[PDB]
Amino acid sequence: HESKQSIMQRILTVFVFTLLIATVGLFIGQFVPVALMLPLSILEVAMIILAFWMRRRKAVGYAFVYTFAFVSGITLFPIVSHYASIAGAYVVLEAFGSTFVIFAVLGTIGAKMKKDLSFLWSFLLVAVLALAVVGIFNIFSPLNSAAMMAYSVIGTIVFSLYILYDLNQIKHRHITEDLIPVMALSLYLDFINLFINLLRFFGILSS
Repeated sequence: HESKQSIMQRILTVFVFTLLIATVGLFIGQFVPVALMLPLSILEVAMIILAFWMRRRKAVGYAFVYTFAFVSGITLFPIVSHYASIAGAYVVLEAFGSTFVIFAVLGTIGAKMKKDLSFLWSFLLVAVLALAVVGIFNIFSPLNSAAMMAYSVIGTIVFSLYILYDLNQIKHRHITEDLIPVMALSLYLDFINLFINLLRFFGILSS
């Protein structure tokens, strides 16, 4: 008979582990040749769909989440190498550090506060819709410095709020032990998205 404390603890452990794994994948990524990046990104989107938007009998398991962390780490390499090339590695490290303390603080606040933040879920989803939209727009019509910078500020705010919300709902919602992997996956996505936004912002700012 698990308790909520143990469930949250296990979720956070898996989260940390996905961080380490994604880091291994990121390291691995510097030897991954281009054109494999496309099918890997495709696999990434398909896995996101299978895990979140597809009414399945059984929820996503540990193998799924850890594999995703690996591949995701690999695929965030061009982003990292790019911004490191124009801003330097220390900026990447500082962005990771920033993401880290933001996640720790906002996560602790979300998890330990008594209010139920289950009302802004629609607002948050809407925000993510916007960010994804301008993100796709960026592919066909690349944004300038100021624009990408603004997009990064908004992204930062949004995903920070999403971290707060997610830990809050992990505390408040009825989370069974079979949802542990997909919750940890959610925290991973929060982290990675915040990180990409911060890295983009400071990376551009330092060039």
